[PDB]
Amino acid sequence: EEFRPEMLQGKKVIVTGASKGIGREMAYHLAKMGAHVVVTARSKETLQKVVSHCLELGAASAHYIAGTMEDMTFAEQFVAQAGKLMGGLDMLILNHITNTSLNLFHDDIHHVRKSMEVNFLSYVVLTVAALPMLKQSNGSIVVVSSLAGKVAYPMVAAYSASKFALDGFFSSIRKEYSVSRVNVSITLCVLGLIDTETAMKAVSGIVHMQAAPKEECALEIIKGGALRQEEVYYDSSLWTTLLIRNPSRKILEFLYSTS
Amino acid sequence: FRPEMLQGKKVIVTGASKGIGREMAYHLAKMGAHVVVTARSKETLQKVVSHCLELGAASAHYIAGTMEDMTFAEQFVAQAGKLMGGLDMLILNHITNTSLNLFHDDIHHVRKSMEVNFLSYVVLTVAALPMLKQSNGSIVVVSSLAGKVAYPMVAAYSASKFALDGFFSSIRKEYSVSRVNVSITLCVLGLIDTETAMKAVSGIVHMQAAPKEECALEIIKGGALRQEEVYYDSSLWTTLLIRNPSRKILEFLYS
Ligand SMILES: NC(=O)C1=CN([C@@H]2O[C@H](COP(=O)(O)OP(=O)(O)OC[C@H]3O[C@@H](n4cnc5c(N)ncnc54)[C@H](OP(=O)(O)O)[C@@H]3O)[C@@H](O)[C@H]2O)C=CC1
Ligand SMILES: NC(=O)C1=CN([C@@H]2O[C@H](COP(=O)(O)OP(=O)(O)OC[C@H]3O[C@@H](n4cnc5c(N)ncnc54)[C@H](OP(=O)(O)O)[C@@H]3O)[C@@H](O)[C@H]2O)C=CC1
Ligand SMILES: C[C@H](NC1=NC(=O)[C@](C)(C(C)(C)O)S1)c1ccc(F)cc1
Ligand SMILES: C[C@H](NC1=NC(=O)[C@](C)(C(C)(C)O)S1)c1ccc(F)cc1
Repeated sequence: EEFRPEMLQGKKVIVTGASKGIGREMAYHLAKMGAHVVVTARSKETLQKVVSHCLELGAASAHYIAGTMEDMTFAEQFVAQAGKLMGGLDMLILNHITNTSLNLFHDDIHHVRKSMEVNFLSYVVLTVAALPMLKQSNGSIVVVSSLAGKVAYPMVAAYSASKFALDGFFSSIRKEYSVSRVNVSITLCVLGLIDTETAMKAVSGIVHMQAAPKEECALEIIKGGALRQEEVYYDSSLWTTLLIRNPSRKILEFLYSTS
Repeated sequence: FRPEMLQGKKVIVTGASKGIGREMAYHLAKMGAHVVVTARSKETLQKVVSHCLELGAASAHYIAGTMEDMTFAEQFVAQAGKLMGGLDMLILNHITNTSLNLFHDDIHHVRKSMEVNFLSYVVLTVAALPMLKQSNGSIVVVSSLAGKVAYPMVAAYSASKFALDGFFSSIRKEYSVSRVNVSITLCVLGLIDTETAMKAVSGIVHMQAAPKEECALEIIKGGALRQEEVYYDSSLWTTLLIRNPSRKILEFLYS
């Protein structure tokens, strides 16, 4: 069962937070791979500029729908109109995130909430919406996450708390769907340090560490989402890909799959 | 662990009207400590307070109010503190009422789980810290299996629980570096006795439940012993598997 770029040729894929960084990269790969793609963010021409670039690369469609993921209702009707546009949904790629920097937690609950709303809560809203379509297409879901979403790490509390939330939620939903005969794929991506303009500015000269390529990360998340893989791991450290895997949990879950 | 640690200690106990929250209250009382329990049901908070104000507690008060309200939680530590002239232990243990069900479109419960179960815990903490730094006190977040492993029918519940982990486990690290001598103990509990759970897993889940009594105590001990985490559950398999070695190792690698 090998991945084929040709696999994503007629698929109507949505990609959130595709204005820049990873998001944008996934947008291009999927574009060049000739497929209907809808990018969303909060940037007039920043999007207007990637849509153009997509069509050129060899898309098959390309639009955009600006709106902050803070307004749950935007995500509400976003999926709506993004669907009343491609005609159904074949693979949602939630990936957007409220911008965050490195800081020790003090009293910024507003920012704790923002994250826990944008980074997580909106991902549910987007899913609920896209589900019907997805169920009907046997779509795949891809929730981009971080190492911080698997391991405790200082200076990124509110951030990590949200990515952890996505695991606790999507992995559980995955299980319900499993037994609920629903044939909708659900991929979770734990990413290591990626060379985005965002990270390489929010951590450069601060939280010491080396990053991995951007585009190589985007397509990887893709082969993973497409192959209906459970989770995808992508980090430039061998020994990390080695440890980040927790089989104790896999077993405990299995053992508990009979109760 | 010696009970001569809790005696005369100022301890808060959210979710203390019934269930594990309540029992913890009694122990803190029999152990002659100062307690301020909360929840929503005034009537119930009355009954435990006196019961506590007779089990040996050096002081026992209650303050009803919904943790869905953020300024309430915020105003809760201030009064709870003045009531006992300072704070020693903060025990977040309250959860928004739920049940077993696949997920569908009730984001209201999804949004509320992360409000009551998670967001309020940060509120309670940020406002209780000063007094906690004021006595090298502790914090005790109560989680559960679903908070370490993914389980169906509790997606919402689990999401909030994983949040607590990512957050506090992340905060604790920031702490040991910030010269913040306040401990943070995450409790990972299996199935517990309490009716407000037992009555929800009626014929749907199979596992011999552990007793509130013991579970309640164990948690307190762990917090008193400043233990990063308390693993309590009847089943033997869990206590072993539930622990995460790779995460421990993967983490020790940054520090
Ligand atoms: N970069 C890294 O090192 C790592 C990244 N990750 C994961 O990668 C994914 C994306 O990160 P990355 O692409 O590098 O980061 P970027 O900051 O470069 O991209 C953020 C994207 O989010 C969009 N966005 C921000 N706020 C909102 C909002 N309110 N509504 C809609 N869109 C919004 C942005 O557009 P705009 O703000 O203009 O609306 C933009 O296109 C996340 O899921 C993240 O957790 C994980 C580990 C490491
Ligand atoms: N019993 C079990 O098997 C398990 C329980 N746990 C953990 O133990 C803890 C609680 O124990 P549990 O046995 O479930 O206790 P209960 O189910 O009996 O309920 C605990 C409390 O929640 C309170 N509560 C509900 N809504 C609110 C609110 N908005 N604000 C304040 N309090 C509220 C209730 O009082 P009121 O409604 O009057 O406010 C009551 O005191 C939770 O953190 C749970 O996550 C973990 C694993 C298993
Ligand atoms: C978006 C990016 N996500 C990351 N998540 C992680 O686990 C990495 C690899 C770390 C380095 C934090 O270990 S970086 C991020 C960058 C800065 C910030 F303040 C919060 C988050
Ligand atoms: C609050 C209580 N916590 C539990 N936490 C878990 O992980 C247990 C042990 C499992 C699910 C695995 O049996 S039960 C709970 C009670 C009712 C409900 F509908 C969902 C959760």
